[PDB]
Amino acid sequence: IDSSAIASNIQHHADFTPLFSPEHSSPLKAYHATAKSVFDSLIMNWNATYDYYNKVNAKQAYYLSMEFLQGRALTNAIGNLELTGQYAEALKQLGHNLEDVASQEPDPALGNGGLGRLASCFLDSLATLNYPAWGYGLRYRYGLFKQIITKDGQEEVAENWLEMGNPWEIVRNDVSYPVKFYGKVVEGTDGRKHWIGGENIKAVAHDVPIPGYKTKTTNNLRLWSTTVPSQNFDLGAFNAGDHAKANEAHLNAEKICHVLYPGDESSEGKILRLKQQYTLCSASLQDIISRFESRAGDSLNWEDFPSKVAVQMNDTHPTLCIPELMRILMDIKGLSWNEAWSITERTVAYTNHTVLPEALEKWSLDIMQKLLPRHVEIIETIDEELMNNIVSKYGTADISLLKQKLKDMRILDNVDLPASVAKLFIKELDPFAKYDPQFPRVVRMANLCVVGGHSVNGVAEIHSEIVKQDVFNSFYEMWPTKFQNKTNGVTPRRWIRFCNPELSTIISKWIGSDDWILNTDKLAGLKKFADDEDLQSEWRTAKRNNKMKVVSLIRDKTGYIVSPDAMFDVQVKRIHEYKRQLLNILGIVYRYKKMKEMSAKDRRKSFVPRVCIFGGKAFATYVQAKRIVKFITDVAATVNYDPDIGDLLKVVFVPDYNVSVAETLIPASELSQHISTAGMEASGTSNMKFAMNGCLLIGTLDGANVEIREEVGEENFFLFGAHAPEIAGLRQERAEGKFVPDLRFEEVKEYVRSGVFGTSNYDELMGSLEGNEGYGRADYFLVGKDFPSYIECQEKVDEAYRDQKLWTRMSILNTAGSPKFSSDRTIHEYAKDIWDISPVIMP
Amino acid sequence: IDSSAIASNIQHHADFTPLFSPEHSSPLKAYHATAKSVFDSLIMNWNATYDYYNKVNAKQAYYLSMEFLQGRALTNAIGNLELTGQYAEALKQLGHNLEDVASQEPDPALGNGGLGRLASCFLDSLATLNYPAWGYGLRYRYGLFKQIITKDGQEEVAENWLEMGNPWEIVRNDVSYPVKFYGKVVEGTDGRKHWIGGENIKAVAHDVPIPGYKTKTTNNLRLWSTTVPSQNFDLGAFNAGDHAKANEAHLNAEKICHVLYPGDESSEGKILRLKQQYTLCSASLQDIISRFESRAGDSLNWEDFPSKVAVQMNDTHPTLCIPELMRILMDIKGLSWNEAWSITERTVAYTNHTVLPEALEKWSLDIMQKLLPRHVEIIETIDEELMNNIVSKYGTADISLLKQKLKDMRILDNVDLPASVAKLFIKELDPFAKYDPQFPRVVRMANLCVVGGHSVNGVAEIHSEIVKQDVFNSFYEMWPTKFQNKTNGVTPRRWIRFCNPELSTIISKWIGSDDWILNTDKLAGLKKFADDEDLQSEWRTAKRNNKMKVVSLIRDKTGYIVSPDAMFDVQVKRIHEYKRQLLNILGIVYRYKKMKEMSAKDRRKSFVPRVCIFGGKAFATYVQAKRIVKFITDVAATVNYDPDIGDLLKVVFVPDYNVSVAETLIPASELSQHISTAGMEASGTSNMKFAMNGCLLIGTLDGANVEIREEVGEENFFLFGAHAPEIAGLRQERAEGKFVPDLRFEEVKEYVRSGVFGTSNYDELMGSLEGNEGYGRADYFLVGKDFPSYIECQEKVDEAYRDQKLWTRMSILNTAGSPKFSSDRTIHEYAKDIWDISPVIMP
Ligand SMILES: C[C@H]1O[C@H](O[C@H]2[C@H](O)[C@@H](O)[C@@H](O[C@H]3[C@H](O)[C@@H](O)[C@@H](O)O[C@@H]3CO)O[C@@H]2CO)[C@H](O)[C@@H](O)[C@@H]1N[C@H]1C=C(CO)[C@@H](O)[C@H](O)[C@H]1O
Ligand SMILES: C[C@H]1O[C@H](O[C@H]2[C@H](O)[C@@H](O)[C@@H](O[C@H]3[C@H](O)[C@@H](O)[C@@H](O)O[C@@H]3CO)O[C@@H]2CO)[C@H](O)[C@@H](O)[C@@H]1N[C@H]1C=C(CO)[C@@H](O)[C@H](O)[C@H]1O
Ligand SMILES: *Cc1c(COP(=O)(O)O)cnc(C)c1O
Ligand SMILES: *Cc1c(COP(=O)(O)O)cnc(C)c1O
Ligand SMILES: OC[C@H]1O[C@H](O)[C@H](O)[C@@H](O)[C@@H]1O
Ligand SMILES: OC[C@H]1O[C@H](O)[C@H](O)[C@@H](O)[C@@H]1O
Repeated sequence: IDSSAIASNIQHHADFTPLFSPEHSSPLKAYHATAKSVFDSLIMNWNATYDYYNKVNAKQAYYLSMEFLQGRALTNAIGNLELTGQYAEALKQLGHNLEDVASQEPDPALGNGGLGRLASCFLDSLATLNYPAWGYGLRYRYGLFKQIITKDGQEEVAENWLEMGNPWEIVRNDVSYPVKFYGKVVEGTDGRKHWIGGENIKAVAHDVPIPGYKTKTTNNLRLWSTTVPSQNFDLGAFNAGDHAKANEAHLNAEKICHVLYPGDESSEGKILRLKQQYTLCSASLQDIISRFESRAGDSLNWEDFPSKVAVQMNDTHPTLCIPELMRILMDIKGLSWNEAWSITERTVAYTNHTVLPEALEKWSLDIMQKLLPRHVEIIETIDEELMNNIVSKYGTADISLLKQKLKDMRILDNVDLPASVAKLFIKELDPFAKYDPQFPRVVRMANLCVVGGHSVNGVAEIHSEIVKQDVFNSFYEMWPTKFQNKTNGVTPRRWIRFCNPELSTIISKWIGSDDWILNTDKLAGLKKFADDEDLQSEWRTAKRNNKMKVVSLIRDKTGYIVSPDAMFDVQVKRIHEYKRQLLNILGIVYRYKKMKEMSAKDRRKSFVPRVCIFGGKAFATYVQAKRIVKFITDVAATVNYDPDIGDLLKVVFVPDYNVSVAETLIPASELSQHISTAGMEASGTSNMKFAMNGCLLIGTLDGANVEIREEVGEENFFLFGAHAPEIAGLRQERAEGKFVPDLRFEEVKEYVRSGVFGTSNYDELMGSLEGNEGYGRADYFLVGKDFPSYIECQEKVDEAYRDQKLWTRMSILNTAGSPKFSSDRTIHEYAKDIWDISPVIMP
Repeated sequence: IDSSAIASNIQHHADFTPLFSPEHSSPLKAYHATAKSVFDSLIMNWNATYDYYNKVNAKQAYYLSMEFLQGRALTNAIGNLELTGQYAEALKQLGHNLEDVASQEPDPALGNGGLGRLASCFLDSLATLNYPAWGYGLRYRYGLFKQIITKDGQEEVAENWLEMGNPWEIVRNDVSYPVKFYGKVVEGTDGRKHWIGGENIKAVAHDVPIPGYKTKTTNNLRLWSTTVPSQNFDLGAFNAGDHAKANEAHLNAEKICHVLYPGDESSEGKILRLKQQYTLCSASLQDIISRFESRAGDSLNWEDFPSKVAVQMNDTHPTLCIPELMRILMDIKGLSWNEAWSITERTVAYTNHTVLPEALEKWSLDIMQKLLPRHVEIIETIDEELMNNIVSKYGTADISLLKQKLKDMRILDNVDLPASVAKLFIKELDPFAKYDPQFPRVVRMANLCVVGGHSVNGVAEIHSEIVKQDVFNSFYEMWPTKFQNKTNGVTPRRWIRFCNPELSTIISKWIGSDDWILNTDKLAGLKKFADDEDLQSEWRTAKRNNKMKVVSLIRDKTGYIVSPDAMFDVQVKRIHEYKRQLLNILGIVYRYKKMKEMSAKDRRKSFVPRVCIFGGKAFATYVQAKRIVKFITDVAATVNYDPDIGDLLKVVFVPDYNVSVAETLIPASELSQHISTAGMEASGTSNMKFAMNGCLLIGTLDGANVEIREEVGEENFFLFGAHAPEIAGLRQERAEGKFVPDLRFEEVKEYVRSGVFGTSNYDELMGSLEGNEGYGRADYFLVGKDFPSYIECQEKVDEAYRDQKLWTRMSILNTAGSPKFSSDRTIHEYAKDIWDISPVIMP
């Protein structure tokens, strides 16, 4: 397969699967054609993988998530096929430039943050390692939002990634499943339950092939798009004039796939958010059930189901899988409860990504009882069993103990106990065993996940322990063997090899192969070359060359002009008080103030030149987070155009941060910040990406930083701030008026309140770092406390950067210490210790 | 190009431009693949035709219509490419059957009745004869409606023809034009008018290639699909919960293409109906303007516009082209009024399809003034000129004369006259020259078409004369050279060659070539063979063989079982009191009654066995038309299951009549009915289709029947009923109580009122044939008057059918007399006498 033939197939797709006029000439047009030419390879390989999986009928794993941050497919598809050189030349022939063409591809708006990017990285590694595994998701039209930066801060625009269609998917019109909303349950002649009536939609399959690296294995991401058949369009309504009414039925179905994480401060938003989940679970399980059946054929035994199927619920969003699977087995296939439940408990597993026990999904029983009444019946039964198992394992004898065990583990909170358990609380019945209308009737989804899965895991050593000790303690006591750890990882193909080709050449030279891309353990061979002068020279050149593409990005996106000969200091993550963008910007503001009260000779002596880059999206409704992006932009306007500063310091907020932005930013980064309040982050995947590219980390002892620090070495990581255990106490200390801040912290607050950063003044923002008690005040995320520790830790970063021998030594040790954080070994662990699947290699 | 290669390309499209799972196996799946394989040929040819038209820059013709009844594309594409034999074999290889595959294609819901089917036939003939010509239309999603027959009569279901996408179109993403609604006009610095504000949508192009027969020429049907850019989606509205509000902007744009002829008894339906038209006109003219400019390049002279462009407004729906063209020339290109108007008058032309002067499109000025204010300004100016030209040509001297000329020709009725004309009516001003609020302010679109076009034509000799004498008399007096005739035609490739292959073989044998398909004049060589016994034998066999496919259709669609050894008597057209389905069914009911009051020996002696087939759609809101389909179905239920009748008589209502149904029905038809009240039909295209297939016509002296009768011979056409001139008098005779019906007509009415046809009784329906005066009563369409003439004319049809020598003799003379009714010569006439275009043959 040479470049001359690819050039023909690109031309062919431009003209014979066309989207534009023939005489029209666009980089974009070249993209859709090039996309389709690569896609031909994925189809061949996808069909081969599909067909051979059916033959072998091995256990298949299924990863359900509400997010898939897929990113641009072109550069990684071509890379994994190893046609990256020849496609480039094929495009020269046609008067195009691969890099330039690739940058016309829009980012699929199928995800948002870590949850989704993990999932996507997991799909790459599953394919690359020949594991039989699909992802199931939903096909979002507008996604979360396209972020634009005005002079008012952030604004939100709905995404346009499907406007011309997605070349990377295949519609499967034969694959349509019915999904039902509302309705009621009745008991038919045959003793069996039947869910009738309500509202009915159809989920249709849109497949996105996932090609593996140096393998024919091409796995799949099956994406549901909701609709209703044209016949549900009401002509009477339309011809009468009421055009919205005529379209109402279609809107109801279609809106399930409109927006990611739709705002739920309205009963109609909660119902939609809930329909999104049930749709994903139901459609996906119906499809999985169908595959099991067609493969098993005549010799069909449902006891084989969990040895042929593994479902993985990513976070609590897919919880409904549990009762839904029970629904189909009993109501549709005619299994008994115990036979169905045994299969369910062994099929399903749960991964938790939160460290806080009050960030776990809860739903009003009333809302759920209305929308999915059959599922509540089933949940009710599950909760009754759960409680009879707690009864067996503890009490009658000690009741107040039993009382505590039952609160912790119940799925339905503030509900009348079943007559069985209720007995044990008579005096008549204790207040505890009755519904109290003063509070809502709530369904706790995390608890239902733990009850329903055979395995529960966290995403970092520290976090998986918090999960056992704080979050699900009484459950761990009951079922200790459930609980596991699976530290996250990221694919080295997207996050080193293809986003950082310059570094990748350097790596393969000195290690003596490019095999590290696949077997990333062989990066450790770099430890010994850390001090070698020549390596250091190539390594600094590369970093510098990668920074020049960011100069183009900043120039292009913001308008600001920045020099690549500064430290590229990057904080890039969702805007939140707890992630503490505010801590970083206030630290920059401190250095700015010092520069201004210092002679132009001394400014150079005291501070290394920096380009401090922020990025990320603020939840639209989050007032304070949006004020924070506003504030940062204002600092940039003031700092960047100040004659006294020049190129000594620039502050930039890159808009619309996404996979494509990260791909340019990350390889160019020298310092990255991961400074969340200690014990608030569960893992963090960007941490791992940065280190792989030789970027140094400044951060707290929190999440993935803790293990990253172990692997790369404590000497090569800038640590600061309060540790997780110290936190609760520092806050209680604050509440009783005992916290007195550093004078330098009050200095900055007053210097911000001075009005130096525009007409905004921000007395309100600084007000969130003051007082001793109250929502949104009282410095809950310890910005003032960690401040002195932090700015002093930044002085150590300056002083290390002064010795580019030391800096680059540490840079190389970070790449050399990254092997542990490859999603490849994360997948192995999942495959071996949870799903119990094996790889399937086609001959 | 042999069948072995086509079989590969079909397989290729199934697997490499897929719509289904790979293991899935469907006739439907085979269709989408086969469609795409043929399409490869159309693309090649379309691009060649497109490119060569640009080189030659000849005058191009443009046919605007709100309807295109395209029909299934597969059988006609393959036919026109002459790959019809090899595609059939290519499909045998893959385990499929072309006929069976073809029948999986859905009918595009892009039209409805004659207006649209004419347009489509016109596009075939334009391509076949190498004329440079496009069609411009709109891309309807749900169309008019899918008709289903229940036991309640007709019901309407929205169509599903786009549910899996149209394989026969190409989206042209670079071709998008902005269209504006509401807004206001202001005069900018540069003396020029500027239309600002309002609502803005975009029309995107979806091209449908039109391949010609035995030519590479592939012309185009450009179809506009309305939308707005994703950014107009309101996330704030969506996240707040108001999901319809968030989607409102998209609904407004998208609904313009939802339904054909949306119900307009509501101000919101009228506004939509009006937006549909403006969108079609604006988008299309902007595109035409763009093509003229790019071709002309540097040497650009707008005086050349009408020698390089011809627009044809089909009916009054595209009238807005006139002021829209004026808008762009003056406001956008900077032409003066006279320079713009001269170009407009010579570019545009109008075809009229109505015989009634009160069936001509009128719009409220207020509604138009709100939606398109700039166009009303322009119309106002046009009407003022028009009136100053009437002033020149008539009056001041005779004023009451002038008064009459001004009523007849005004575009804006019930509006204050311009100060110029108003002068002439002082006493102060005459009531006539003032707005009278007692009546609406109306814009008469037909008059604006006549003022704005260089040519005005009817669609039949008789009708084109009515147009000159009754409808536009004062205009004919003023501009006699405007007025023309262009008798309709239908393509012989779709309506003989491809729908009736059995007859087509017979034709080519005896004429000694298949060249008649193209040069249809050579059907006249059949006159001499009309009596030859052998021809007659093959000819009757064919007709009989074609009737057996209708037996399958009836069995399949209705459930009824019918014998092909009866007379296939077909009335197939839109359900309307004026088309008089009621006259036909009451005539059948008369024969049924006679059969029942007659011995089983005599039933055979008196009547020939028949299968009487009805078809067509009733306007949903038309109460009486819907009662008529109901009544017919009830007669069928009673007649078809009556032991006394057996196979002597069957009545069938075939549901969902469309192009595909006509293609099976027409070639099987022996008698077809065209019995509209005399002088109510302008032409009729199905008339011409039937005769071409050797079907005999029973009809009134009305529309296309008059010329069909001339061509095939009066001896070979069953004529009955009152002539057009007699009508007005018969109605006035009715109003003054002088009409006394035939006793046999009162007999049937009472026999229907008897309750013999179910629990419905229909006293209401028969009530519409009674009284002397009043809306919906008084037998306005002369059913009772023409009845005796009609049933006696059916006795003559029976007696002719008895002698199958005579019947088949006349059948052959009908085919032999059809040459005049080929759309080919219709097109030549349009090309030569109106558009002034020439054919363009690529070397
Ligand atoms: C989810 C939420 O977490 C954080 O909220 C915490 C408050 O900051 C604390 O003050 C504390 O609340 C305590 C009361 O102040 C105290 O008087 C007593 O009644 O106990 C309360 C215990 O809750 O604890 C809160 C939660 O643990 C954080 O401040 C806040 O930003 C977080 N919510 C944001 C997230 C979203 C969604 O992305 C937005 O919708 C919210 O508006 C944001 O505020
Ligand atoms: C368009 C309409 O045409 C026909 O209507 C005619 C009436 O049948 C006549 O009675 C006559 O109306 C006259 C009054 O009865 C008389 O008292 C005097 O005031 O003069 C009147 C003059 O109009 O003339 C009418 C029009 O020339 C026909 O009966 C009717 O079916 C036709 N409309 C149908 C079409 C559609 C759209 O497809 C439906 O919306 C209507 O409901 C149908 O009725
Ligand atoms: C990797 C990645 C993230 C996750 O970063 P965290 O440190 O987990 O916040 C978010 N967004 C994008 C675009 C990414 O590539
Ligand atoms: C030709 C045709 C018509 C037009 O028939 P009229 O005699 O003009 O009513 C209507 N519908 C279909 C499907 C046709 O093919
Ligand atoms: O922000 C911390 C992130 O850590 C990891 O990426 C988790 O997988 C994700 O759920 C979480 O959001
Ligand atoms: O029904 C009579 C028909 O005659 C012809 O087909 C005309 O083109 C069409 O406008 C009209 O509807």
